[PDB]
Amino acid sequence: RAKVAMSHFEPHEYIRYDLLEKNIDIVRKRLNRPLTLSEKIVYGHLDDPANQEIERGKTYLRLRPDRVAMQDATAQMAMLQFISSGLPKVAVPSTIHCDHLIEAQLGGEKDLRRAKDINQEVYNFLATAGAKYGVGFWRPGSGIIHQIILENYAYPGVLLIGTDSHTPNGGGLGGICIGVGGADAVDVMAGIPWELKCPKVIGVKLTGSLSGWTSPKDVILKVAGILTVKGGTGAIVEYHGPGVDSISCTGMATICNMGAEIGATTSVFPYNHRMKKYLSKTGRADIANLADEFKDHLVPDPGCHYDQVIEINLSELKPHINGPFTPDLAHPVAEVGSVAEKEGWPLDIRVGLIGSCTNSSYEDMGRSAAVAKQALAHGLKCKSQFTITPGSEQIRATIERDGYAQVLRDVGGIVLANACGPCIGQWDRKDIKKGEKNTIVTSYNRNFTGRNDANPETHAFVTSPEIVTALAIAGTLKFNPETDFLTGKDGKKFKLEAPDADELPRAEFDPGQDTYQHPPKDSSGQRVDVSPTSQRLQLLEPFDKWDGKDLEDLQILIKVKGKCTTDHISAAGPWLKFRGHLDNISNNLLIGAINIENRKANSVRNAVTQEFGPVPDTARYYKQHGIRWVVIGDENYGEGASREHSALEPRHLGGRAIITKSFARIHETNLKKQGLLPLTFADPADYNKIHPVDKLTIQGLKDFAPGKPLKCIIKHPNGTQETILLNHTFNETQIEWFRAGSALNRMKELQQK
Ligand SMILES: [O]/O=C(/[O])[C]([O])[C]([C]C([O])=O)C([O])=O
Ligand code: SF4
Repeated sequence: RAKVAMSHFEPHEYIRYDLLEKNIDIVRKRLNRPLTLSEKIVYGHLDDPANQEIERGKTYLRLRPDRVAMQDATAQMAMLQFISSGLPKVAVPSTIHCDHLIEAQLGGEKDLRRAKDINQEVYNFLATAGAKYGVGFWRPGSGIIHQIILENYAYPGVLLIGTDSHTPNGGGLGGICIGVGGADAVDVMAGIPWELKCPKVIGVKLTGSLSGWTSPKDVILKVAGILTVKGGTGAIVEYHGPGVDSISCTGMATICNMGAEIGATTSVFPYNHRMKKYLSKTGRADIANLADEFKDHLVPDPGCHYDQVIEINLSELKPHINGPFTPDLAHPVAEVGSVAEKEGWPLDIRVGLIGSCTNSSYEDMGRSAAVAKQALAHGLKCKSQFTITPGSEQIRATIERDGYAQVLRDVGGIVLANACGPCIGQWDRKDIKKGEKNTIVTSYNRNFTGRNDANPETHAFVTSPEIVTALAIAGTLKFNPETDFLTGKDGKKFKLEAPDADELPRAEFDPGQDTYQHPPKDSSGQRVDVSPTSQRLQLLEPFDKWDGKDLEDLQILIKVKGKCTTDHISAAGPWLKFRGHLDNISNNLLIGAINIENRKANSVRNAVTQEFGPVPDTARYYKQHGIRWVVIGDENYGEGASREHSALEPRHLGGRAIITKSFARIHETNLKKQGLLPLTFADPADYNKIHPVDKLTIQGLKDFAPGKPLKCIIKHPNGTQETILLNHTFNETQIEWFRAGSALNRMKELQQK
């Protein structure tokens, strides 16, 4: 047995490739067919590979992830529920990353110092719960959860789960890294099997070589536009083909990260040479040597069947830019001027922002600085404001040492703390008025409803960092840098050459400042106290147990039109301050959803009083009056971000079922976790038969069984009614979370509590 440790922080926790192969060959003697790469890593982590029913898109796989990662906006509710198990130690290597609460205001040092004082109480809670239950803690300044994971924790054939929808970034180093809600991270930290609907697999055949201004980001901007935000739901994405090798490991992580935007369970690349080189450059040459020894198990089987296959010729791919309000509205940088024209999107760029976990790598900063260098060499600074987020303290230390940070500061860039920042709305934007229509281009992933600054009128376009830099220099979406000229301060016209930069540093990466804090899981001792009077942290009161009766005469709180993402159900930005307090954060419930009745966000009719008002207040008014209610939704309800708050908040305010045409995968699992009923119309045209006024009866809950639809009676005000059927994807363990009131309660009742 090789004794090669998972990371430099867990010397004693070894990679189990032996276990993986054992289970793969068990499964493969039962399936007798080629396995894809995500099927080898996923079925190789099955708790029972000899008896697990394995069928794509149909069965619930009982799995054993190798490790759990949390970030600080979703770690507070995950540790509060983990304290409730009363387990004294986590069962797997687990980390907390403090990246989500640092607000971009004046730039890195100022900002991080501001945030450590602003967020003391929360950072203290998370460090102390981390020391107490054996969770490694990365302090504010460490970096964005996914960078730190790529540099320290992802490896070939890992199964990692993270409480973030962009955990898929770790597929850049051949692991299966899946985003989940905090209650799923609590399963694995408490030792209980994690279940995952068995994934379908989309294969993206890559061909050719990326050239010029075209970078890895453009491969996923292209696949998102092709497949749409709904195209990857319930599937893992597998890249393969000759083109794979032309992409660096952090470029493969960029392509896997924004796979989240098509609803994919996760994305992965096969173990290869550029992965090997990235491991070695990060002090993990030993993991790369063991991976070489099991590479048989870390690449797809010849002839493996993909459910969908898409092909991309990398050498014909052009620079793209997606937006302004969906990540799947794709444009070549070439024609984006004209479309903004036709469609009335602002052509002047207010702010260009490079960073986020999607595009904050050393290679990313290197190509951004290569573009900035040329502009600087002609006496130019940025026309648009320009912000730069480094992905980790190591990348800030190294780009500082290798001079990228001074070039980018010299064209007028502000380099922010190594934190999410403007990406989740942790931004004190001061250059517009609220409501001012404007355009910002970013090298981020998502571009929902100005969610960068809380201005619904901000038009955000996602692109590659080097195109963000050429466009912040030019100030307008009319600039295509592959073909347009700029005028130096010397009155001479020049065109920007395509960037070229080092994938990795020549020397060692400079680690920067000390930000890791290992659990003294020696003595431990110190207790985590949360103030009975905190406005930011509150202990979770157990949700109520099911009374065993039907859901009769349900009031419709809202019938939502169109796109209802978790940023519509539970916004971030000024709400991240309450990610540890459920009653305070429940005050954003669905304030962004569009009411079909009047097509307004946060204006629903209260049915007792007949006044139109805040969706949060109406839900508390129905709860205080004993009126149980339902949300009716459209398609891909709950798209986007991972936050289990979008499911904790409707349960907390009296919610009972969310009936939709379809759900996003993580949100639907979060709804089952919190004792709500996610249900879908057996016929989606029945959405059209429910009017905001109807009362609805969900009958047959005494007979709730796997694969059997429920009856819904739509009670119309004129006394007519009509019965429809509702399908559900509950298996018997999720039906027991329902009966008990939540999965947490089901655990406490199994724990003879
Ligand atoms: O990745 O982005 C976002 O949105 C965030 O990060 C989320 C969670 C929270 O909110 O925190 C997810 O998950 O995704
Ligand atoms: S997508 Fe943005 S808010 Fe989510 S982790 Fe990446 S940088 Fe942070």
